Amino acid sequence: MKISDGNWLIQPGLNLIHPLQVFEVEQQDNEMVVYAAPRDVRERTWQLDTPLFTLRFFSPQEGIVGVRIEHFQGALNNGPHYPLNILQDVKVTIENTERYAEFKSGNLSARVSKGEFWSLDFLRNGERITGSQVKNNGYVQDTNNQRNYMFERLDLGVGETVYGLGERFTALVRNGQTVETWNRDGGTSTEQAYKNIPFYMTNRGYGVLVNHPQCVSFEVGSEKVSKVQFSVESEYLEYFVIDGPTPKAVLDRYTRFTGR
Amino acid sequence: MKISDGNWLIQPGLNLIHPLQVFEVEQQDNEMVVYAAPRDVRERTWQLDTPLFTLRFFSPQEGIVGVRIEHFQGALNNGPHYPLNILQDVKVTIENTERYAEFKSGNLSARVSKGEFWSLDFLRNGERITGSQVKNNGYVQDTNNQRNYMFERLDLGVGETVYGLGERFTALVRNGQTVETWNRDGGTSTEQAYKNIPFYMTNRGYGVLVNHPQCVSFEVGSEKVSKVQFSVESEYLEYFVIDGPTPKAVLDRYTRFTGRPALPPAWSFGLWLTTSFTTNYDEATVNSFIDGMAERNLPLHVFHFDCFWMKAFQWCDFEWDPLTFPDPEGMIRRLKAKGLKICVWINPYIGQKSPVFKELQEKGYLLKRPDGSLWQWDKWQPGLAIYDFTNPDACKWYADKLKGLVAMGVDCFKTDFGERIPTDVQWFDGSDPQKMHNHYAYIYNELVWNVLKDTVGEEEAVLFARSASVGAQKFPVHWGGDCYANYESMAESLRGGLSIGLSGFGFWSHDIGGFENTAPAHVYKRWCAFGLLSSHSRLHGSKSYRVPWAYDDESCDVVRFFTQLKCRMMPYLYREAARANARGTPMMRAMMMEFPDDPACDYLDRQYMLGDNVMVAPVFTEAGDVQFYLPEGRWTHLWHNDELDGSRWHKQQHGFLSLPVYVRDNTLLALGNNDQRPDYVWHEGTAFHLFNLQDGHEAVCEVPAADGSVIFTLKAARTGNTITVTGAGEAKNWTLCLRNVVKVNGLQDGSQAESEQGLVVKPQGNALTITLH
Amino acid sequence: MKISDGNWLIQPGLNLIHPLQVFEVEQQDNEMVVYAAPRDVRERTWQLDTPLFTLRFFSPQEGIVGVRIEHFQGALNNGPHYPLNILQDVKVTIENTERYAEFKSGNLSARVSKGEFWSLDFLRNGERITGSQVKNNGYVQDTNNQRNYMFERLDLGVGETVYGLGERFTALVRNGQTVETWNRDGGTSTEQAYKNIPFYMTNRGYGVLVNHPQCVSFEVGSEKVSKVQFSVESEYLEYFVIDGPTPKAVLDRYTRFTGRPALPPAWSFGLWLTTSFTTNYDEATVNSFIDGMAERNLPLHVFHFDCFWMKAFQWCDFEWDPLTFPDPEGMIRRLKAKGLKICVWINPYIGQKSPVFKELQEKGYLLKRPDGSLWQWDKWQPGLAIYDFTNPDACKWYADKLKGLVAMGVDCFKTDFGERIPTDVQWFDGSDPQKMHNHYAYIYNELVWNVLKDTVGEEEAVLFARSASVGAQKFPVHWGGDCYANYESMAESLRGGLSIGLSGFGFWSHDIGGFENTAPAHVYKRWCAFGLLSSHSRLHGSKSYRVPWAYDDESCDVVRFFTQLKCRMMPYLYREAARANARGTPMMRAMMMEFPDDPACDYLDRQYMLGDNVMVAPVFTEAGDVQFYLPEGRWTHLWHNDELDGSRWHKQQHGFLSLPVYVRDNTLLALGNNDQRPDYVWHEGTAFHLFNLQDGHEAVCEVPAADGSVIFTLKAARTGNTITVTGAGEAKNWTLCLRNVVKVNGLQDGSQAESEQGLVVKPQGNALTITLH
Repeated sequence: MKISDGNWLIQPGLNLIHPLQVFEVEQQDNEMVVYAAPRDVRERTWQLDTPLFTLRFFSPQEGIVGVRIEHFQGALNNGPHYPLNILQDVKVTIENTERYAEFKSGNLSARVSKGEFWSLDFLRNGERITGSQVKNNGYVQDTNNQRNYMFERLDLGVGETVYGLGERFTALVRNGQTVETWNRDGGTSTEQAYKNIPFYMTNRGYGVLVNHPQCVSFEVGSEKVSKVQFSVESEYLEYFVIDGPTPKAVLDRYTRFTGR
Repeated sequence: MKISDGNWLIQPGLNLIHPLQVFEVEQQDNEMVVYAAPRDVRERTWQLDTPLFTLRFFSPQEGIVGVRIEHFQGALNNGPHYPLNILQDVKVTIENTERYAEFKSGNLSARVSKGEFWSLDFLRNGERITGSQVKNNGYVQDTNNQRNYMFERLDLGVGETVYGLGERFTALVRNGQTVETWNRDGGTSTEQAYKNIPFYMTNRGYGVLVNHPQCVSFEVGSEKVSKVQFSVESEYLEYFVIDGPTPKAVLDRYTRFTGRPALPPAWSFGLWLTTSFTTNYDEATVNSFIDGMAERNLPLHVFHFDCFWMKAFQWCDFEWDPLTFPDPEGMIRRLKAKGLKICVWINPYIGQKSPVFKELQEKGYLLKRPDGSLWQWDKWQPGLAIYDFTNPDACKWYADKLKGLVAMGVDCFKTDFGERIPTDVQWFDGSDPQKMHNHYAYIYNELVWNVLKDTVGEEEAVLFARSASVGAQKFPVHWGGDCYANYESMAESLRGGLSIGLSGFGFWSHDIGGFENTAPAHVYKRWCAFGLLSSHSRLHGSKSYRVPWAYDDESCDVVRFFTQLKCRMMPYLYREAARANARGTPMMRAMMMEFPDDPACDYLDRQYMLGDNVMVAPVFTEAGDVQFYLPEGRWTHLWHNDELDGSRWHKQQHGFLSLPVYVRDNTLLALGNNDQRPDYVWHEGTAFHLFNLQDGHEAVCEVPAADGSVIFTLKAARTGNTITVTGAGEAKNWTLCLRNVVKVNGLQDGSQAESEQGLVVKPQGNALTITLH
Repeated sequence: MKISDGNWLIQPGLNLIHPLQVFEVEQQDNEMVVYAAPRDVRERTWQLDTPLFTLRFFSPQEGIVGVRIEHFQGALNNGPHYPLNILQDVKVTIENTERYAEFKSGNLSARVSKGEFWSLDFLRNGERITGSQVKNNGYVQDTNNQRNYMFERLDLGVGETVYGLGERFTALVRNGQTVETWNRDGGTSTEQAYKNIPFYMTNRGYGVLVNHPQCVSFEVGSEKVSKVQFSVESEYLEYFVIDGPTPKAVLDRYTRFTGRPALPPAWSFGLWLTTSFTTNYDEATVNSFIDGMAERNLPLHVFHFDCFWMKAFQWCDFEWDPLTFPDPEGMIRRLKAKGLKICVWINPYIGQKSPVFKELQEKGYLLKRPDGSLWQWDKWQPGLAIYDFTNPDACKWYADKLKGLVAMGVDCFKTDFGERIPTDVQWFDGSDPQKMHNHYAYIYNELVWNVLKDTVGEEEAVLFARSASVGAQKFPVHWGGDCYANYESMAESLRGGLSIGLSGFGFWSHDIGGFENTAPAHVYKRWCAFGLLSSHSRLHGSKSYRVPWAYDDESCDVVRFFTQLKCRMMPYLYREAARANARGTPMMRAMMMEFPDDPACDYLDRQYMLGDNVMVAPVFTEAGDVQFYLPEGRWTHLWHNDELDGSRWHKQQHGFLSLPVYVRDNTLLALGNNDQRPDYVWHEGTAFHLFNLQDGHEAVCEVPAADGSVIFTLKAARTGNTITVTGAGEAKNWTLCLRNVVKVNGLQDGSQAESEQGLVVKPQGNALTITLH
């Protein structure tokens, strides 16, 4: 789903807001909540007449970090939900310092930078395997059709190739392709797939599950060439980063999480 | 809403039908029904394939005539409706003649002409005060948007000016304007209004209330230059014409009809001071201000905690910010011990970030859309939702938070917001969303009022309310909202205040020195004078503090002078306050309401009567030039004691410790002996002041008890050169000052002493006769 | 047009950009150009990918500053344009400094603040009289309709009221009202106007013309309460600030700039009588009226033939109905031999039934649609088409027809209609249809006026014109259109006439007795007094005759009395009319224009000044009750000779031969000795009248010749109890009444006789001195 129009502009009729500044961090047992403003809210005068994102970091399994980014909590949100194996007591570490809010499960953490330069990073023993740069996630208000979406873009590094997203018949490596995760009867000869799964993995040894059984619209280095973009029509976005650090070890965690 | 297109044409796609011929009249016990055809139907061949209007005339109160004109009765007509006081038993006359069908209540009748020349006339003792000419009412079928409307246009005579319609900030006199009665959060500088009332009145001594809580579209000489047109999206139209025949008499009936302003506690009349809004504040800022006032001998009676008593983005979840205010109860106790009353900011919305939001969503206490999801937007707070006050459990929950704060020492509430209520929703009780928009402000304020009534008691209940709707005058103190720190906005605030009093509200405050922006000292000084000469006086700001020393030293002298003054005028002021409760006569009165026969007062909007006897003209310039008109009589400055002849305009210049504050002649005025506080024994130590008693006149002065009743009545009657002073009731240790009278021939039953304002007389044995030189 | 949604929000679908920071200031000879960014562009990184406004300040006349704010310059910007008088060599000053860019003409300057805090201020010798605050001007992109606009809001101070905007019939003072300048045929009873002019002035002594002939949407304190907002569908906005500092000086520059009222011939100041509209008339009816006037000794000067001088449904074809008017030339000679001038109705449309329509269609002289077919509808005439006055041959054809009527004895034309000009059309000259709509009224009246100028001569040219646009004031007599026969409509007409004089027009008439409906005698009688104390006086109606005997016997006396009076006032009146031509000072002046320093005059709209010296207050009630305000001075009733102290309101009762007509003090007024006609030798038999000459004052009276130049000046100067009287120029057999002065001490160079009005002096020897007792 096209959101930007090149580097400089945005698709006509789209109003974007982004999480840009940590306003508050709150540890809720073994989950970390980050409240994040779409503008500078350091002064009281700006602490009103603004949207606000609520981000929740949690861990359903060792070495999987779940990220929920949320706009309005008042929407309906009915099932079904994916058949996920979720533990309530995975051992995690939460570090809330002046500079960072870091949530860690096994060797994998999510870290949000406080202050002027927002950053969301996923680290494997303190080395960055991917992340979301400022303004690369948030809420899309589509003024043409009155629809609203949440979206993320996770970085791709040099030489990083993307695989999966179900049983597809286009080129094996996904970089360059758009994919809609929506089951169709289209044979084996087109971009359509009978068997869609909103999970991908890379040759950098992590994987990601976008936690949304509706259509998820993936722009796999097809909109921003060095990022995997996903968007979904929803008041919240939830996705899981799944550590490896090999493809086999990602699949091990992914099938522990979703079914053997 | 535009209906005609000039004199000759109709707006494209509008089809109109009007009542044009009386077909039948029927008296139904104490009501009159006129069936009216939109065409000639004398012949049976035309007594079919035509619409018919049904007009019903009735009286809910003496001298109020109700007019209900209906097209289809089959519409849903859901509530809420206005909290009207309707009597079943009002005595009326109905005459159904050959020529006319006539419905009369008190001095006021509605007459419809039968036969070829239809006419709907409103008569006072058989004289036409207004009315609807043929084709000036009826049904509009709007073929462009598939909506249907009922409308009326009531005539305006030569020199007839229109007032009211709520707290509005445009030109005082409404002739020329379009007004939509629809509450909005639009500031004080636009045509929008937080406080809409579909009631207007004219200088001809009648009012009219258009009995529709949804949006009424008034074209006040703005479509048809000599009629007030009103239209409403509805299958019926209902309105009340309310007889006077003075503005005060109109208001008396209107507030009998829709609700009397409650008498606020004497203490509310003192000086209020606020934290200000997005400024910084904790216990020590607060104490720093209370002490800063006391150090400077600046009386202070009420302190207000604004929005940041709660955690940001969690507004109106009622939880004290624990890092700013670690011990709320203790803090209130300390602040109250130095004699202060405490107010805290509240509103009827809540932001998603509050832990309490999820509680409220689970319980179904928040306003939902038709599909069952929450109504939410990002204005004011993120994921903001609205308390559904149609849900009885929701009301109890919110009322319980309030009882919670009261129990802890909170005396009163600023009921902010309440205007941007959405219509694309489903209320708990299934009300019509179009009527709920405005009625919400009433339900909200009523609930808060009732908490105070049930805890601190009725006599102690007071609010500081931003929005209002018909009936809300019962839950007093309304303030003029988010004004700016300059003279034009000071002026517009005043038009707002004059207007709200013309729409049924007895008490009115505004933000001294302006809410938004920081006033130059000179503006702050002028506004203080105005502020402390209004029913309620509050120092409050958006981005900066309103302590006088934030401006300059002289500012403290201004605050002290006029705070002292106001405390001293309390025996007069509180008696004028009982009148608002009794008669709906506002304390701050437009010149035309106090002097309705004087053609020079029609347009005055930069000056006012503060109660019956004192004219105040705030100074809206730095240099202090001010022009003001004085009605007939010889007026006396309240403290300068200089005199002016009236029936003319005057021009003066005043420093910051001064402004025109003139007393009418034939006036007897009670000042008090406490200049520190507004709530005291007014009937003890009282100093009376007699101003220019004319041969054959009586000046009467009623000093009130704490509950507003008259405890003591002093009268001074002049007959020749003899003035007989008679007291009645309870008063101790009082004096009487003959203003501008240096020497006297004789005195009976009192001693005299000289002062630079005039002779001071102390009574001893009652008769007190003073024979002038 | 609504831009903001209250103080905080903007209308949905609107995107706005404002000049917020000066980027560069460039002086271009006598013009100052400011480039202004819609955001901070102090840094190169922000000097791209942004809109930029270009503001150009220039001066077409001394004390007029032009302000042109542009967005894109590549729009077509086709004419027509207003007929502005633009000088190239006005002495200006341009100062470009660190803090300010300032452009000055005469006493008026525009000043832009550089740096962080944008401001546009209009200064009069360095004091702010108005201006534009940041974000109160710019570009509106309406994404709902894809229309684009330019806007401005100019500040209003405390107590500043707004007037003008054309002949409008709503409240006189504009505050609170929306006005769109778009000519319409709407009658006199609505917000619509036949004569729109996007020029307003205020009681602060400046005016503003918004230089756009297409619709200008004004919100006069109706969106922002302390601002006049004007917006226009354009890529640039241009407006002129016009210095005073008094209303009359504003109007002097305004009319120098857009056109001086021409000086009508003296005869047009007489009484006009009409055929009426849809009554019957042939030659016999016309003569019966005219002889009926003569028999009752009612002078009559002009006779008007309305629409049915032509055949029904052929209107605008200039052919005399041969069955109603078999010998037009011969009829007209007879009328002229009875002392009459002749006017006939015309308009700029033609119905399809006329044998002439086909000739005009074949020649291409009618307004066409873009496909080439004729624009037609059935309003007014069946298959009506419009003469396309951008086609030079069509102008000639219509001008030749009019020359034909003049050659037949017609003296002037009633230029009716001209307002409903459609925009879905292609003009012959390729004009912007949005600009032609209003400008058509100007081109139309110009063509007719030029015909008169080229036949009867400029000095003889007069019209009776219904519509108007900027500059059409050069083509006098404008009449107020289709009013109703009731007091409310009489009052609304007066508001229109006061407004038109406030908008640059010097002369103004209205239908005595109302147009539509038949006035009860009382109404007709009051209106007769009003019409004959207006610059131009015409008896005209829709469905009934307007001859006085048709109302009652007394109506004949009223017409007689007031016609005689007006003819006797001509020496005074014609001089005041010269003042309209020379300075654009209208004859009928709002109280506020004549007494700009009097705060009691701001809203006065039921009375007026007729010339410099006489206040007239029409009576608007059957019983004859009237209230009016008199400014400072001792005033004397023109014929009752009773005196009143000024600077206050008065209440009186007048019978039908009377109304308040009051002459200010220190006045020397000339009355003529012919009460049968307006056009006579004013300077012979002149009866001068001196009213309350105060010690230290001089009174001056200038008697005009027929061409408006002064032929004689008389002065009376009082030093102690000595009044010296000196006359200069040409005058014979004149006299001097010392009003309300029964007895003098002494008289040098004169004889003295008695009168009811006071001592009457006849001079001889000249030096003429009088000593008071």
